[PDB]
Amino acid sequence: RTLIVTTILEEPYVMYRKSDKPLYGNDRFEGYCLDLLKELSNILGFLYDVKLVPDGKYGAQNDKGEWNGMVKELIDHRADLAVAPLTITYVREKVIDFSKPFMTLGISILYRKGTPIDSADDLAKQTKIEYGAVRDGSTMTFFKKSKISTYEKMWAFMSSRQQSALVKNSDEGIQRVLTTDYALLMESTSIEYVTQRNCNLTQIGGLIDSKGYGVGTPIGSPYRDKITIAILQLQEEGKLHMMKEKWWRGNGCP
Amino acid sequence: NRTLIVTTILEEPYVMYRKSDKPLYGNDRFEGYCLDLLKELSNILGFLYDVKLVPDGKYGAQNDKGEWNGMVKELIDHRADLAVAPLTITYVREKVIDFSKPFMTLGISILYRKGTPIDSADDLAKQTKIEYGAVRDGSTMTFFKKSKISTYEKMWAFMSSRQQSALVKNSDEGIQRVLTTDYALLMESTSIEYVTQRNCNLTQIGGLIDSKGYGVGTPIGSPYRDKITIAILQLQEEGKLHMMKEKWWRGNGCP
Ligand SMILES: O=C(O)C1=NO[C@H]2CN[C@H](C(=O)O)[C@@H]12
Ligand SMILES: O=C(O)C1=NO[C@H]2CN[C@H](C(=O)O)[C@@H]12
Ligand SMILES: [Cl-]
Ligand SMILES: [Cl-]
Repeated sequence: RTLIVTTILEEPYVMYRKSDKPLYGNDRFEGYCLDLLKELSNILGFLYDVKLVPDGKYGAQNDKGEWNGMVKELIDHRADLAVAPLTITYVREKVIDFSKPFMTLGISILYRKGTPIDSADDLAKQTKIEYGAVRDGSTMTFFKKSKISTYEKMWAFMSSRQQSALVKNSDEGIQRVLTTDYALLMESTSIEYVTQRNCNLTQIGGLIDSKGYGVGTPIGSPYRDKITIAILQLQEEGKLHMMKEKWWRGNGCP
Repeated sequence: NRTLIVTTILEEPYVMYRKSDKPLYGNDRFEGYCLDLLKELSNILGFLYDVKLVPDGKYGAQNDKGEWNGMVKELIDHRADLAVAPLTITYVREKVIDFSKPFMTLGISILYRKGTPIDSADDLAKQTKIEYGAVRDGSTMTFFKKSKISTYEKMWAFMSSRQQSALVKNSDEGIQRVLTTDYALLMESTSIEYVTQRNCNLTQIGGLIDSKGYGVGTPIGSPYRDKITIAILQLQEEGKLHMMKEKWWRGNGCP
């Protein structure tokens, strides 16, 4: 009756609490996803045990078709729920059962302020400004699988040179934008979090696609629909809005 | 191979009667965003469909006894397999039918005339000279009726006062009311985009006061819900949904 909740460390969704003493259990973590899990447990009346995904990954396929990360943790029934910024994608939805999105978003561009670049097209036209994304993320997979002309050109550019334009994680990409002439294709929510923490950065263009974060469950989970209903209840009460406002308030950049 | 029954409703630009020099029959009678959507979804899933207009012409709401009407009831009673329409995903509805994931995200916002000091819903709750309201018994109204936020509670009181004189029957009547008088219509953002592209004196005020989506409705336990979700995600990543919305929403330009 105690659910196992797989998750992953990512600001401001799930983070280690800064503590002067050792912490244990769910008390180790804080962030948007912990508040969310608290509200969901309050609505549905279940106990949860938060476990970090061992390989520290969200979930992707290799050439052989095998999965990793939280997705694999759900497929193998080693976790009941996955409460994380887990992007709802076509390939993932076929192997796990997502709840309806608790947060909508889209891919956009993270770049430094004061440049003539205003769209993804302006990036696809030139090569002086390097651009890319995190390796093996849904953002990257969009460009890898996209058949749109512009995004095909951008994908070609990212792949050339042994994938030198891709970064391993979000932090590395942000530092590459702040140090060099680089633009990071990133999900809009993370961009909102960053541009309010470091005022040298801004979002370029709008959203190139629309998607959402959903709570992951294994196929056939009786909790998928109940969690969908709980998320809708929390959205109509305005509680999700309060949680995002709580965790996205930072330095306040002009 | 059975032909699925698709309940729907007449609403611009989702489902509309074609203009024709001759009588039309079957699915050939209708056109709009939702028909294109059905065409692509069948193209992916390979099912035949038969479009039926919901008899009572309503989306779906509860009465005093808790009984449903509209497309929602049509799905509950299994007189239809799918409901392809701008059917807002709500808490109360999700408990009686199985929604697919949203094929279009949106939120409640304000439709008003341009060049006014009003910039938010708060500016409306502060005053009473500018009357404001919503469509009767729609999800937008129910938001304010059930909301526990101070501002939206005040707004709901305003809408309800005077035997609900601030509420409109349908979207068209409300739009005409904004175009003729000093009235602001609380409306879903997608429809507002549809209006502001065709009436250049009008605009959206503020942002979205909440977040929701339109989903394809199916009865609880429907084996088609998950496959339709997957098809919708496939269509979003290919940019098909974006192209369809662009097709039916851009109506020339406002200079
Ligand atoms: O791809 C991106 O932009 C991502 N950044 O962090 C993760 C949040 N959701 C995405 C996923 O599930 O793959 C990952
Ligand atoms: O509430 C609104 O703004 C609405 N306008 O038309 C309908 C579209 N979805 C809502 C519903 O499902 O009730 C209705
Ligand atoms: Cl769903
Ligand atoms: Cl409702």
